Amino acid sequence: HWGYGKHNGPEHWHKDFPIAKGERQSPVDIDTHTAKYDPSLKPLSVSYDQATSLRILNNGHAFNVEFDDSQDKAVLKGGPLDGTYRLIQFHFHWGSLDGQGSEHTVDKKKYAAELHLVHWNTKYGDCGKAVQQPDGLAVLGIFLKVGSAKPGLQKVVDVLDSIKTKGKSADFTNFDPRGLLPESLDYWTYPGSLTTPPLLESVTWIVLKEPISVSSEQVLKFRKLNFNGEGEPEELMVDNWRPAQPLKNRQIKASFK
Ligand SMILES: N=Nc1ccc(S(N)(=O)=O)cc1
Ligand SMILES: [Zn+2]
Repeated sequence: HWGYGKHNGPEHWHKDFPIAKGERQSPVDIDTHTAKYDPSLKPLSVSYDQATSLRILNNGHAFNVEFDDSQDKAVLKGGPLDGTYRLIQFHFHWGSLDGQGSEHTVDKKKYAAELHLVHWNTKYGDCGKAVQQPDGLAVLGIFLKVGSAKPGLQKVVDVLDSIKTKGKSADFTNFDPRGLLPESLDYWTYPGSLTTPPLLESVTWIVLKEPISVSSEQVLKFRKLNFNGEGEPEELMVDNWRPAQPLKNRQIKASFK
């Protein structure tokens, strides 16, 4: 099945998922000179005060921190969004080296990693129904660069030894995702897709301009995870990013002048 290797990676995905060559695929390169400030964008509201984390899971492609989304507890509103989007999970994409790992790029610059906070539109009742709609999901993307440690990330980093291999999970309650945000909420936005199979074209992307800084030691611990299951030959979980896809008939809008 699909992955990030030579034999099952992004260049192969179109065979099982023909939408891979579609009209609104993600990620994309953000050309900062071509992105236009949009005054019609309303203020972006990240309301994570009552977020209730449950569990962390190695799914063989990345690790997901999962949230209780049975009520409006952690939500994203405003900006390009109509209505309320509920946080369901976050995960990261990262590289084998500090010079690659992000999915989105900014004037062709690749960051060391990218955080995706995944939200679904509550008008569709559940995330499974939402992902079948053009305005079903909103993903908040945050770049990671290597520098100073991110204190709010360390609790994630410390649990990774317990979920080394595919299918392993651990309790992960009382994690505050507000500790992963940068100071500024300036962003770019465009209509796109999931960046992994099934590549469904159901995502409003909101990509923050300001990266967060994480330490070399923090990212090195991401790179000790395994794509493989327990007892199987070790394949380090690195370079789990899809490269930039054609922008086609899309405009990237900026929230800032
Ligand atoms: N669980 N399905 C998915 C959710 C988010 C993404 S991404 N990478 O586009 O944020 C991919 C798949
Ligand atoms: Zn992602």
